[PDB]
Amino acid sequence: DISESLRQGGGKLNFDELRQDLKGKGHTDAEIEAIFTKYDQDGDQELTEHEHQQMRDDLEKEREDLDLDHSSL
Repeated sequence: DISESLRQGGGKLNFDELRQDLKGKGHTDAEIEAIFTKYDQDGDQELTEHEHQQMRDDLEKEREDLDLDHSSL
């Protein structure tokens, strides 16, 4: 979605499919694997249609207040 390849370029975001968008980016996949864990919208990356149905990236919008305590984890 940030760049436009094809389905990944505008549609759904996946780890392995994210590569489609940024194919050639990264040295090792583990580096990308590391970043998605905290910084992906759902912290998943390999997501199909959930993100797509929103049409708008809800990650960018920090509408909800991230509290200190979030109950468990």
